[PDB]
Amino acid sequence: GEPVYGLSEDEGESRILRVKVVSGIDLAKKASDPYVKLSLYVADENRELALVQTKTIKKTLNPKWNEEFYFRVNPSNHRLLFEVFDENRLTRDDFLGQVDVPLSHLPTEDPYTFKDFLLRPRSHKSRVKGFLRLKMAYMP
Repeated sequence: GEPVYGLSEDEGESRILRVKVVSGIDLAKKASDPYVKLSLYVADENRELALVQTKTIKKTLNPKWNEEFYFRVNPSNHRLLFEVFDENRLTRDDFLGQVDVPLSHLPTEDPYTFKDFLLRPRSHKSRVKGFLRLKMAYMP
C-alpha cells in the first residue's frame, strides 16, 4: 500500500527493501539547499535501475528530510547510491557527498535503529564532510 521503485527483471530474486532518508548532518559549505538523489543500480555493470530524489530543504547544512522509499532489489547483485546535492537555480546542482551501500547484508524487519553513514567524495582527490542518517531493512 505504498509506492515501490524499480521493476523486477527476475521475480525469483527480488525483495522489497524499505529505506528512510532521515537527515543530513554537518554538510560541507561549497545558499545551501540540500536534497538526496537515490540511485538503485546493478553492481559491476554500474547500470541504473531506479532514480528518485528527496525534497529540497532550503538554507541549511543540517537538513531533516524524513522521507521513506520502498525499492524492489536483488540483494546479492544490486547496490544503492545516495548522493547529497545542493540544489541551484541557475547552475548545475552541487555535489556534497555520497554513500554507496551494498544490499547483501542489511537487516530484515517487519515495519534508534538508524545509522549515520560517513559521506564520501566522488573521487579520492576531493573531500566532503558530515554524515547521512539512514534506516534500511528488508520486508520479511
